[PDB]
Amino acid sequence: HLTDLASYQAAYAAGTDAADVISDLYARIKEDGENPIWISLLPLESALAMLADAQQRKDKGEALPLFGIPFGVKDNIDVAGLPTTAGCTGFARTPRQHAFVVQRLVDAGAIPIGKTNLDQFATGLNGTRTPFGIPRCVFNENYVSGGSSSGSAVAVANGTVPFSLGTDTAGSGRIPAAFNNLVGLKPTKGLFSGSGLVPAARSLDCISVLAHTVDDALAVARVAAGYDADDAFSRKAGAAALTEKSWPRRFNFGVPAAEHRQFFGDAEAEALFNKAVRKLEEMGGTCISFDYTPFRQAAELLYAGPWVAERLAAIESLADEHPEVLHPVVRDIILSAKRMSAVDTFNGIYRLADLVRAAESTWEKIDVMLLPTAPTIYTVEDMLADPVRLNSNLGFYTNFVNLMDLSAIAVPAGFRTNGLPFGVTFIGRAFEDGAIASLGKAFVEHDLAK
Amino acid sequence: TDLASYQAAYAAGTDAADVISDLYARIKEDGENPIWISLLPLESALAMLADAQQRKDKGEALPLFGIPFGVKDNIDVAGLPTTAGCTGFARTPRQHAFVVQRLVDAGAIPIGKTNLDQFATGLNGTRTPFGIPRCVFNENYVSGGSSSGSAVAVANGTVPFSLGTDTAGSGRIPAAFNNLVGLKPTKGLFSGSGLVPAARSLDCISVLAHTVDDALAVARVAAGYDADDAFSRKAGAAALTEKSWPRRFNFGVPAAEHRQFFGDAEAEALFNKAVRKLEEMGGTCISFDYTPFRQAAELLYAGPWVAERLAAIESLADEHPEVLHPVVRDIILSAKRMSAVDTFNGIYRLADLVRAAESTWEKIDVMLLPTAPTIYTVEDMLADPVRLNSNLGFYTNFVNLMDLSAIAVPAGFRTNGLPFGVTFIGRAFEDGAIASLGKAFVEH
Repeated sequence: HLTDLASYQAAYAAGTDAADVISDLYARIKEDGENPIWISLLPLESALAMLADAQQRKDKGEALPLFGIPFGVKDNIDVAGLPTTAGCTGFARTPRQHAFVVQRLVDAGAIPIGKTNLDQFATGLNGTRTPFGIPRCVFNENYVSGGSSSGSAVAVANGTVPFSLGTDTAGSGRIPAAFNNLVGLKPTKGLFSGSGLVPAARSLDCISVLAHTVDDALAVARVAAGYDADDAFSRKAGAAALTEKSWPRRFNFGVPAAEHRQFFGDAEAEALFNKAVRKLEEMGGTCISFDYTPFRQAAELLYAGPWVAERLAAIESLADEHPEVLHPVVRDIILSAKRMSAVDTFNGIYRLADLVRAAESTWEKIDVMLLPTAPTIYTVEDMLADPVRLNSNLGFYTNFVNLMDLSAIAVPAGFRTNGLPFGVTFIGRAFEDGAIASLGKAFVEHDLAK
Repeated sequence: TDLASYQAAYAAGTDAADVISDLYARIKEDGENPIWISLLPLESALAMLADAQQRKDKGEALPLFGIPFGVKDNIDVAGLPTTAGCTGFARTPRQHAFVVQRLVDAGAIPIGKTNLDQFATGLNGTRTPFGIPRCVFNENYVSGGSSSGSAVAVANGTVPFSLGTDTAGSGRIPAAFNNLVGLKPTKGLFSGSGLVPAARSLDCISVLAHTVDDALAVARVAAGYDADDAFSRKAGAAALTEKSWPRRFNFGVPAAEHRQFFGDAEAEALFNKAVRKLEEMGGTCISFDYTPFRQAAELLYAGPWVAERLAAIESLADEHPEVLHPVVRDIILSAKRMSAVDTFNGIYRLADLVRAAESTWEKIDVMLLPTAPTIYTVEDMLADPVRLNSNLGFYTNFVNLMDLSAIAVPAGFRTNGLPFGVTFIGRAFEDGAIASLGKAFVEH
C-alpha cells in the first residue's frame, strides 16, 4: 500500500506503472463515496491523459520531481476542467486554467485527482460548515475533521493521496493537520501565488501543504513556491527560504507562560504539550516564557475586528444577490462586516501595528515559537450545537499568524489515551519556513525509529 | 540665514541669547499671524537656551546649539498648545514630540508653532482661520502646502529651519513655492509620537531649510527609532549618509504626452531645463508610463485613505463639526460613507499599482518630477478650493502610499519672479542618496 512520496517513488522505480496506480486509486474512491471527502473528481480519462503528457516529457529527459503523484486540491483553488465550488452549491465557476500553484505541480508531473471538501469559503476551523456532507477525524468518526482544509487533510490521512493543498488564513492549513496526525506547512505570505484561488482574506490567505512528513511537505512547497508577477501579493523568496538547515546545539524557543495556557478543559492535551516542551529542551532548546496577551489580542482582530470585511469583499456580489446559498453560520459572520466602516478598519490596522510592536519583545529573545496547534478537539455534535464559540476556541493559538506575517509548520506531537492525536506548531518570522521545518522535522524524528 | 551663518556668528563670539531676543523682537514689531499661531514666551526660550549652555559647558555634544526653529502646529512642543489650525482643538502637551525632543537635546530651540492647512488637509495654505500665509516672492500667491507657515518662516529669513509634515505633499509643495529645500523622510524614519495624525499610516514629519546640507543636518538629529511608535522603523547608519553620485546614472521622467502643467507653459519649460541639466551631470533620461503613479495618487482622496483623517479626529468631527474649516470638513466627513469593504478593495488596488510601478523602478536609480505643476493666486484658490488644490497634488500624492523617499529642491524662477521646484524621489531609505543628487543638482 502507497502512503508517502517515497512509497510512490520506490514503486515506480521497481516498475509499477503510474496509470495502474491512478486507475486503482479512482476505483477505491468509487467503491467508497466521493462525499464527504471529495466534492468532485477529475474524470479518469483526463487524469490518464495528463499523466501520458508527463510520461512523454519524462521520456524526453525532462526533470519531473513529482512524476505520477496524485494529489487533492481544496475546492477554493482552481483546477482546469473542474468547477471551483468552494463549498457552496451556487458558486458555479469552472476555470479554464490551473491556479498558478497547481500549474507548477502539474508541470512537475503531479496529477490533481479532484477537489476536496471544506468549510464554505474557507470560513471555519472545523469542517462541519459545508453542504457536501461532514468530513471526519480519521482517528474517530464522531470527532470533527478540523480545519477548513477538511477533505484535503482526510484524503491524505486516510491514505488516498500522499499530499494535498489546503489554504490557511486563520489556521485552516494547521488545525486539520493536528487532528489527523499530519504535517501542515503554512508558507510565508506571498511565497505561494494566490492566482486562481478564491480569496477568503486576500491580504492574509496562503495556499498550504498537507502531507505525512516534513520532507514531503517541503518537497511539494519547493515546487509550489515562486513569484507570480500577476499576483500583487506575491513576493520573491528563492532557495534561501525553503532550504533545510541543521539547528545549532543550543537555541531558544518561546512558549506562553504555563499558568495562563488555554486548553479549554482538555487536561490530556495540556500534558502532551508539556511533553513536547521537554522534548525540545532535550534537543538543546532553552524554554523562554512569554506573555501571550498581544498575540491573543491580535488573533482576536481576525473575527472581532475589521478583517472579516476581506471575506465580504471577496464575495460581495454573491452575498448581496444570493445570500441563501451561503451556509447560515458563514452567512451571519461574513454579512456582519456590512456594519464595519473604513474608520473601523484603519483603527484595526493601528491597533495591529501596536500589537506587532509589543510582540517584538518576545521575538528578540527567541529563535522560534512553539504553540499547541489546537488546544482541544470537539465532537461533531458539540460543534453543530455551539458552532461559533467552539470554533473560535480552536483558533486560540492560530489566528494571529498571518496577521503578524509569520511562517508556521504544524507537526504531530503524539496521541491521547483515546487515540485522538495532538499537534504542535513551530512559528517563525517571514521567510524562515525552511528553518522551522528543519526543527519540526528533527522534533518528529527524536526519538523516532526508522 | 542658514545654519552656517549662525555657527559662524557664535564662533566669532556672538551670544545666542541676543540672537534669540532680537529674533523675538523682529516678530513682535511685525505680525505674529499669519505665519505664527503661537510663540514660546521669551523667558521659556532663554531658559531652554541656558540649559543647553550648561550642558555645552560640561563638554556636551550639541550640533544644533542656539538654533531657533519653527514647528508646524500639528506637532507637540511642551508649553505650547497644539491647535492643528483649529480654534476648538484643545491640546497642550506635557512633553515635546519625540522628534522635537531630539532637536532640543541637540541644543535647538523651538520658537513657536507655525500656521498650516487645518489638520494638514490641503496643499495650499488658505485652509486656516489664523490668516492666510503667502508666497514670499509675491503676496498675491499661495504660500503652499499644508506646512505653510513653516515654509514662510524659513524663506522670510526668520528661522534657518522648521518642521513640517507631509502626507500628500505638504513637506514639498511649500518648499517649491518658496525656493526652499523640503526633505521628506522615508516613512517611520522620524517618529510620529506627539504628532496629531492626518493619515497615520502615511504621515511623516518633514524638514524645511534653505539647503540640502542644513536639511540633512537636521534630519540626522531628528531621525531615530521610537519604540512607543508602532510605525517607527530602524534605519540608521547610511540612510542619511551623503555619498557622491557616479559619472553615469539613470533617472526616470514621465512621458512627455502624459505630463500635466495645467496651462503653465513657463513651468513646463523650466522643468525641461531641469531635465537637460541632470542629463549634463551624467544622467540618462528614462521615459516611463506615469499611469499607475497617477492612479495611486488618486486613491489618497478618491479612495478610502481619507478615512484615516476621520479616524484621527472622529470624536471632534462627530461632536463639534462647526470648528472644522468648511472645505476640510466636507472632505473628512465624506469618509462616513466609506466601508471596510471599500478599504480592502483600495488596499488590493494599491498593491496592483505598486506591482505595475516596479517596472519603472527596475530601470532607474531615481525619479524626477515637478514638485508642483503650477502655482495659484490666493483669490483663485479661495474661489475653487477643492479642484485647484487637487491639481497641486498631481505629482506628490502617491509618494507615501507607495512608501518612497523624496526631497524637493529649487529649479529656478519664472519671468515674474515666482520660483519653480523639482522633487527627486527614491525608494524607502534612499534618503541620503537622493539628497546627495539634489545637492549636486542645486550646485553644478
